[PDB]
Amino acid sequence: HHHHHHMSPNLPGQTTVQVRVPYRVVGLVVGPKGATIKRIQQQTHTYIVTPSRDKEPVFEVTGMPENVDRAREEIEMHIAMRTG
RNA sequence: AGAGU
Ligand code: NI
Repeated sequence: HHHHHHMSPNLPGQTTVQVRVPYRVVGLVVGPKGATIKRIQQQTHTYIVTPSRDKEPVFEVTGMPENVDRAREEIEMHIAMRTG
């Protein structure tokens, strides 16, 4: 069995934080062709991994702690703006 | 309203 990813150690000073969302809004956070979550990464200077379709709906957000926190808030605000 | 070789 093969795949096309691997697990990498963070650079020193960079943390990875698990951002859980409701199951029904994973696709909403990603957006079409990733447009929403690519924008959040670009705006917050973070690296984000979308959960697998068959796993818990937890994004992993990697970067400086202050940037990761901003990305977390961007994800939560995007959800809230669309779901109230 | 699911992007990544
Ligand atoms: Ni392959």
